[PDB]
Amino acid sequence: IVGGYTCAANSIPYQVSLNSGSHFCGGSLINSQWVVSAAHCYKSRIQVRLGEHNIDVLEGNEQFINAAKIITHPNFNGNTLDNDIMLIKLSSPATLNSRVATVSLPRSCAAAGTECLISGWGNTKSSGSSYPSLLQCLKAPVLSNSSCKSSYPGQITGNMICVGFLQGGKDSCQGDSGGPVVCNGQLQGIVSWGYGCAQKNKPGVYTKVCNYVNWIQQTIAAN
Ligand SMILES: [Ca+2]
Repeated sequence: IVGGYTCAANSIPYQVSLNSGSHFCGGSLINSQWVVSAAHCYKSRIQVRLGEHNIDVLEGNEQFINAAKIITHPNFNGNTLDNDIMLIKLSSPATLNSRVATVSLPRSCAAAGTECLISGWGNTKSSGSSYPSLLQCLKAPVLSNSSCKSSYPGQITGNMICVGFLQGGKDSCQGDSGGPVVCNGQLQGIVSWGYGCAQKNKPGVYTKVCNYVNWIQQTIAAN
């Protein structure tokens, strides 16, 4: 997260870290057994870490559960990043409590101008770098379709929204991928792609979760 602030500890209880040796991508818990993330984060073996705040220290609230099943969207496209969404089934259920909680899926798509919260342990710098120990947060608005498509001519599909600031300085980055964009209590975006991070006139682009609720539900019911 560039240009954010350190979240209060355990204040984002649906945030997960995906770990294969190290943190590599975020995710969101959407029920006891299932995490959602980005398909471009795919790896064959993934440990899910719930209840985290500081990813380098054991604090005593964490639950570390291995993935049992990893399912990428069948129409994911590696070139355009369309359908950048993946589901992970945990090998046992997360135990839900004050530090570990589900986020709701969208009841509808969100209006332009809606304020959202973006979170993650990704890079915090542009002209340098530095991956943080502590979870970072960022409030940013959903941008209109026009401001998004003018930024990225020909490359925004109907499954993608822009969230962010056209003046730069504030954005998600490498290592935030797969993590949540939550707006009015509802998961509306997954961190997906961008040109760089926090550049003027190149806001982050996010998978548009309100197009995928049928796919998520059908996949959970079948697996
Ligand atoms: Ca920890």
